Amino acid sequence: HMCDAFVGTWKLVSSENFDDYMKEVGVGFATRKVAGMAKPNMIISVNGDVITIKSESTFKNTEISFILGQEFDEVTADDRKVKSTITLDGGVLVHVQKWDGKSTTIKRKREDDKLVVECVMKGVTSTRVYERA
Ligand SMILES: CC1=CC(=O)NS(=O)(=O)N1Cc1ccc(Cl)c(Cl)c1
Repeated sequence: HMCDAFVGTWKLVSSENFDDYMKEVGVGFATRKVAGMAKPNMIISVNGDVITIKSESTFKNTEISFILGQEFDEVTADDRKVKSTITLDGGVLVHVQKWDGKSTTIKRKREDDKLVVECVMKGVTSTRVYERA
């Protein structure tokens, strides 16, 4: 029951500062433009200890499955090869990606009827708000 309130299909309804976040991460111009246009659906499911998060968009479909606290290798939508660990901290899913001596953190939180995604790279934060599909 660890992630019950996250489970479901979620659609992006607003974004702030995502271009800047992508710049800070090192994403190039053409990928930023196409990726920034996307309105993904985020599909979260749980089977036993295994959490699966899919992102489906016109840019790039991704899928990760993981156990909390157990590092895994992830190829991101922008084609970074990262080492990821996802933990629950006070009811927030905290997803850390490490690559090339860099780190970024994506937090997913349930707030009211929304799922709020906060993406941080150094001093740059992007906030993306999803609603149930
Ligand atoms: C971080 C993030 C938040 C989200 O809510 N949806 S998303 O856009 O698929 N995404 C992954 C991502 C997509 C594209 C790029 Cl270019 C980068 Cl760096 C990351």
